[PDB]
Amino acid sequence: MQVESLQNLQVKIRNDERNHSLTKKYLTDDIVKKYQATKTSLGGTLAQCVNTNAYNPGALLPRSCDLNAYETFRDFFDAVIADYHKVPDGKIQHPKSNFGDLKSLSFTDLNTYGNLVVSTRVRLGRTVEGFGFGPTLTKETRIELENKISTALHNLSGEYEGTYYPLTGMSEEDRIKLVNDHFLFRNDDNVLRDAGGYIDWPTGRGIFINKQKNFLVWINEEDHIRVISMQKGGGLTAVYKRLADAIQELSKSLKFAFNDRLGFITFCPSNLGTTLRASVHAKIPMLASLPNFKEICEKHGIQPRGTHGEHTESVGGIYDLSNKRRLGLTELDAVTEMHSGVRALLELEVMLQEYNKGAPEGVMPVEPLTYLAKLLEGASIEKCYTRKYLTPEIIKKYDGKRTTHGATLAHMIRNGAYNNRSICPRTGEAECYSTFIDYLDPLICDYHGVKDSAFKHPAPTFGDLSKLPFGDLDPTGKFIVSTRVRVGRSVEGFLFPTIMSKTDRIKLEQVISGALKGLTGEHAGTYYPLTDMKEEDRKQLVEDHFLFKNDDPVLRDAGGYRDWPVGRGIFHNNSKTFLVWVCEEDHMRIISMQQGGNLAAVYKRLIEGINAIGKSMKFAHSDKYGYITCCPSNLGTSMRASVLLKIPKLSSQPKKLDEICAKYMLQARGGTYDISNKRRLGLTELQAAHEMAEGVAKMIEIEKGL
Repeated sequence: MQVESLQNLQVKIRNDERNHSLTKKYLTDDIVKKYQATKTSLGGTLAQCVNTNAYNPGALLPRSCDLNAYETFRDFFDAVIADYHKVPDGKIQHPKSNFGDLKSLSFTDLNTYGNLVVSTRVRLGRTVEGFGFGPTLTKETRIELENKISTALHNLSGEYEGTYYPLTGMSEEDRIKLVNDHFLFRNDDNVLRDAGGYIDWPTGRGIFINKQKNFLVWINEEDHIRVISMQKGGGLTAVYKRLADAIQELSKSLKFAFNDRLGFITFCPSNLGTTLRASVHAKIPMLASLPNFKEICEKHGIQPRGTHGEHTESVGGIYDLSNKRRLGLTELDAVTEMHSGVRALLELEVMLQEYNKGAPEGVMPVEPLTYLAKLLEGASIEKCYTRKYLTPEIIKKYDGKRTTHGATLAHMIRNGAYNNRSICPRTGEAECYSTFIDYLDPLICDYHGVKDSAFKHPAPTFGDLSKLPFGDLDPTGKFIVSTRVRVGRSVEGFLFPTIMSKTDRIKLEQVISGALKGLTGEHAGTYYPLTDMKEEDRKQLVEDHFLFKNDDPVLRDAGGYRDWPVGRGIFHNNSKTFLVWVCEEDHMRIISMQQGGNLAAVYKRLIEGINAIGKSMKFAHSDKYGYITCCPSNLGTSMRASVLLKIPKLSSQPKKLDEICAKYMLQARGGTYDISNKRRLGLTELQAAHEMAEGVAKMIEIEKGL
């Protein structure tokens, strides 16, 4: 196989910004310099191995010119292998082949769990010693290899009796039939093509099927031998044993390449070790819809792949689920991983269907409260409010309960259940605060340092906007880089961004954007919806650090990124001193900011903005808690006033700062610090802004008495 120089391929792979392969990652100048004249014992080059990555940027891995490539080009392949197979300290190793004691081995039938499994499949691959791969085979040695393997297959035991079908000399009639029954491979994969997999097509190639059509072998498709056991249903035990018995019989007729580092050698590094892919096609629509579906699978040792194109238009939710591991475990460990993981995932799908039967459509489905409570046990009972107030009395009382519009207690602890360092819940709608009050009320009291009071949360008290108790905290020049004040707001009559439906989002965005588009004067600006953004706008918003992304796992697992990015948007006035985030965590985050330290103008602009938005919609507000938000941490005023502060001076005193902070109830984060009021609930908006203003103005006069 003639390819370009290794050096040319490297340049091609690197200059290709669509390419994010491991080949790209590890094919360094040093690797090229080292291996550019090197041949394997079969004549292969590293260029032949990485060729396909030059022309197919979506491909993650190299291939190999022959089985000796892994040893000959070891600095390249060990790095690629350790990386892809997640090998702890690059200590690549693999145990002896062991399918287990087949006579006493038993797995439960996977359809026990909801009858969701359409079919079950286990696949192996082997390299036969003494032969190259696509780039180093000749026409004749590939045929000799084919002859060697079909001869082995023909001699197989009774259950395996069947017919060998060479590709060469096959009628176009059987070709069509055999691919229909999904028995035939074709020369239609361009990654395989550019890795030399179709040279001398179709010679040296064929398939073997047994009489029962539950045993399939492919010769020289990619590997020398690919062996597949398969049937309808979830009978993994029979599928697995039929595969294991065949390969152990074949291993007496064929010498397969194995070493104690990589296990069984294959053409693609992804199939090293056991080479074993044990899988089901299962119907798991609800599980698949979960925000962290991929993570849930990986946590159970399972790799999911969708089956789009394999069904009719209205049939969805069918996934291929397989063991994620190939290398560094036995075949028994691998099929066990698949079985245990798939069993669990299928049990979760049944629990999901059961727990969300009759829930509103488009509303985030959720795992049973008791399931999530177990996950929540990882969280600290000392720090994590979510877990602290989730007593057995609370579980007993609220399990099975929904708000009028479909929110559950399960919903609101989900973010902490999957992110055990998250300390607060995320509610589903304003009614949560009355419906789950026995949970939420003590949590709120704790977090905000308050108690149950007989009296109404005071009305919004913004103050007199023309006669404020603060002005410019830094007239001089620079201690304050910038000042910012924001509130969160919920709109009455809508579910929160956590669990709300896509249709709700659209309708909410219509209400809000309409109001934003009509803002006049200092507040006049442009609404940028995330679904229909013009390219130029996207980049400017990032450079401005205005854009929000679907990248926080806590908000993700709360449901906050469902149906992305429908209904989400950014508004800012022309000056970029007034900003609104639409439907990120709360329905709105309303923000006023500017360079310098004029808090009064920032706060004034904010309040006027809130009011002008409020003309077109009602804000969710509570007698108990003031303004209602998704997270209980931002109740009350839901207001955060902050400054970007230069205090290199007293930052070098790291504990009269914290004492200036505790004393004036401020929070600090980093001689440049983001300083803000800590309180949200139990005080007026005017006071919140004024607490930050005094705490900061005092830092500042301390900051020259150095």
